[PDB]
Order: sequence, then structure tokens, then C-alpha cells
Amino acid sequence: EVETFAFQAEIAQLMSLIINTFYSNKEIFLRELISNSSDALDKIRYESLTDPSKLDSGKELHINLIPNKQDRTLTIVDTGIGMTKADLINNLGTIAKSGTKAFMEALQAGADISMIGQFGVGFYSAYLVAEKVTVITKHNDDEQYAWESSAGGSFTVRTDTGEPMGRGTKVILHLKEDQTEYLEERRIKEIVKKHSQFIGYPITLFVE
Amino acid sequence: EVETFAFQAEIAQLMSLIINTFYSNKEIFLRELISNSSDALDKIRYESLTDPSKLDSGKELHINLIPNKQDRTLTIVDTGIGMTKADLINNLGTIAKSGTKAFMEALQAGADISMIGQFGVGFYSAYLVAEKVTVITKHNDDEQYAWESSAGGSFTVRTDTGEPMGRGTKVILHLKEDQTEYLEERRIKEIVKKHSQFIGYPITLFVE
Ligand SMILES: CCNC(=O)c1noc(-c2cc(C(C)C)c(O)cc2O)c1-c1ccc(CN2CCOCC2)cc1
Ligand SMILES: CCNC(=O)c1noc(-c2cc(C(C)C)c(O)cc2O)c1-c1ccc(CN2CCOCC2)cc1
Repeated sequence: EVETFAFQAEIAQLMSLIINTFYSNKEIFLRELISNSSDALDKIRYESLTDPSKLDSGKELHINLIPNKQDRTLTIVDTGIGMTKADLINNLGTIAKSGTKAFMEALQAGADISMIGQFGVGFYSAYLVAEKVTVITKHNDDEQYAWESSAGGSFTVRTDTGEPMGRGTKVILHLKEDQTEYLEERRIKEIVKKHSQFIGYPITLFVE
Repeated sequence: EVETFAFQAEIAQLMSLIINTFYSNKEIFLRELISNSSDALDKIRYESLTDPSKLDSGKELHINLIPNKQDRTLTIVDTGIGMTKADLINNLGTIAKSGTKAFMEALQAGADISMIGQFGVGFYSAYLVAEKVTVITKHNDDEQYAWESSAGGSFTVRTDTGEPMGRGTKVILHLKEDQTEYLEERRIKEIVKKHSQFIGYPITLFVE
């Protein structure tokens, strides 16, 4: 049922850095995730240009932000290309080993955490505000899976049997106790207007 | 031998905008191209993780900037994944129709040209300083081609028989008469230090 994997040593080191380094500008985590969703949404667009049947799993390309104060989660859903089990296991489709190399090296030469995404490892900025992150994903070439980690050197991957989503990725952020501002309508609007104003797909902020 | 294609109406409109709009900050064009090269270099890295034989066409991943004052060209070569003829014809691998949509719409709502790359059409910023742009490209799954355009609503694609490059892309900028500062060692250093300091691959500035 549940498979458990060790993070590579560098990712495990990146995550510990993210979690442990005092750094107040935690809000960038949302920009980095909406920017991954946009990327994943570009890819399915690009693919559907030459093969229109790639969109049979959903023709709408968009991003939804869904807070839930009862569960203490913020969830970014996109109808992008999604990831295959292989992609999930190989660091969620990213060049994360060499990306963390570059990033640590940049951190040496005068970069701050907010720059994480120029190394292609922006996803991990989720650990700025979340204590567990769950990624449900569905790519056309594969079944639906859920990747999950509370950091600590390991992640899990299982097949997901709850709500088929048809196509895309859902990043559920189980927020830290003291990071619940990110569940506020007003606070999320502010960050999307500030950091993600010019994204080429609709972003819908759901209400509770 | 030479095939000739019409730009889609929007790209042709984007290019005319780029060429015709007074906008002094022309130097961003280099950031946008080094950033495409980095992206193309990420992709071959990601692919080679699971299939190491993808690197048989070259194991070095890097970017070279090569001015030539005699020919009045600046050339950005990368050993990235390269593009197939299909990719070249379909707007150099980009979602350019909807990207230009997004960009024009952003330009409405208060964005400037320097933001072009957040819509995935940064390549065309080459027309800020170049009167012709030639792209030689080689992907593992295809032969070597040269795409070329002086704008004006059409591009050409031929197969390239000069210097096999093994794998990657070469963007040759035939610079405009009054844009030759971009051929100066000092000026290029300045722009790379300013806009592209934290790129995860070596950038080599060649000397004349
Ligand atoms: C290759 C086939 N699929 C995908 O690329 C894909 N589908 O869904 C993706 C999403 C991934 C993330 C995180 C988990 C990496 C999201 O937050 C949202 C997505 O939609 C997603 C994806 C999107 C972005 C990235 C990271 N980029 C960052 C810059 O380097 C290249 C890769 C990795 C994966
Ligand atoms: C899909 C298989 N190949 C590639 O993606 C590829 N190989 O070489 C690429 C380069 C492209 C450009 C311009 C011509 C688009 C470069 O300037 C440099 C490259 O190395 C290149 C490429 C790199 C970037 C882009 C544009 N990005 C921009 C953001 O949206 C997604 C696509 C398009 C193509």
C-alpha cells in the first residue's frame, strides 16, 4: 500500500535549512507554488497544441486556492499536466540535487531564501509554513497518487482512491500552528495581488 | 531546402510591438535568453537522471556568450536539450499565442516590457537589439536545424549542414547598427552580473 523513500541527502539538508533558519518573509511559499502550477499548466497547453486529445481529461486551465480553517490546510489545485509516480519519486519532477547545490552556493554568495525558485526547488518553500505537505497528482499517462512528507528525511507515495481529479496537482499544506494567517481571505488576496498578479491562468480564491 | 512559415497573428503582433515601442531598458534581452538556456539545460539534466545515455551527445552543461565585432553578432550557445523541427515551427517550444494574450493584457493592467518572460515569450525580446535572429538547434531525437527571422511576419526553417553541435541551441543575434555595446566585454559582464548572477550552470564570456 504505502511505499517509503529517503530524501536524497541534499534535499533532506535543504528541508532542514528551510525549517530551521529564522526567516520572516514566509509568504513567498505561495508565489512558488502558483508558479509551479503555472509551469505545469503551460506544459499541458503546449502538449495539447499538437495533440488536442490531451485535454479530454479537462479543458479548463486554472488554479484554485482553497483554505479550510477547520482542517488547518491551504490547498493549491491546478489542472496542469500532473506528475507520474516516477516523477513524484524523482523529487516531484525537479532537478533537486543540483538545484540545492546551486542554491546553497548562492546562499554563500549573498542570496536569501526568497530566491529559492530561481534554482528550481521552490516547492520546498512549502516547509516555511507547513508541517506536513500532501501532493495528490494525476497525469494522463498514469494513475492518481498521493506523495506525502512531514520532512525528517523521508516521504511516502501511495495510490490515491479518494476523489479522482481527472488531471492536475493538489498541494495540501497542513499549516503550522502559528502560521494560520495564510488561511485568511484578506491575507491570501494580498499575497496573490503582490507576488502573482501577472500569471496567465485564472486564480480563484475559495471562500469558507 | 528552405521552408517559410507565417508567424501566428499574435506573435507577429508581439514582434512589431517589441520592435516599435520606445523602451530604453533593452538589456533584459540577455537575461531572457540565458534564462531559456538554463531551462533547456534543466530539461536535459532531468532526463539524464533516469536515462544517462541522453548525455552521450555531450556531458557538459553550460552556456557560452560569444561576441564577434566583425560580424556584428552576439551568440548564446547552451548544451541544453535542444529543439526538434516540430518544436521550432511551433513557436520555438513556447505557448506563444496565449503567452502574448496574457502579456498584452498585463501590459494593459500596468506591466512593462521587462516582464515579457513571466509570460513565457522572453525569446522575442531578442528583437529589442537584433534585426535578424538565427537559432541553430540539435535535439537527440532529430537532425540539426536553423530557424531564422528578421521579423516582418515570417520565419524560415532549414536543415543545418555546417558545424554539427552535438546537442543544444545557439541563438545568433545579428545586432542592430546602434546596439553594438552588447558586443563589449565590459557591457556583457555588467549585465550578467546584474541580471543572471545566480544561474545554476557556468556562463563563459568569450574574448576577441
Ligand atoms: C513533468 C510532468 N509534470 C510536471 O512538471 C508537473 N505537474 O504538476 C506539477 C506541479 C508541481 C508542483 C511541485 C509539487 C513541484 C506544484 O506545486 C504544482 C504543480 O502543478 C508539475 C511540476 C511543476 C513544476 C516543477 C518544478 N519546476 C521548477 C523549475 O525547474 C523545472 C521544474 C516540477 C513539477
Ligand atoms: C522542449 C524541448 N526543448 C526545449 O525546451 C529547448 N531547447 O533549447 C531551447 C532554447 C530555446 C530558446 C528560445 C529560442 C526559445 C533559447 O533562447 C535557448 C534555448 O536553449 C529550448 C527552449 C527553452 C525555453 C523555451 C521557453 N520556455 C519559457 C517559459 O515557458 C516554457 C518554455 C522554449 C524552448
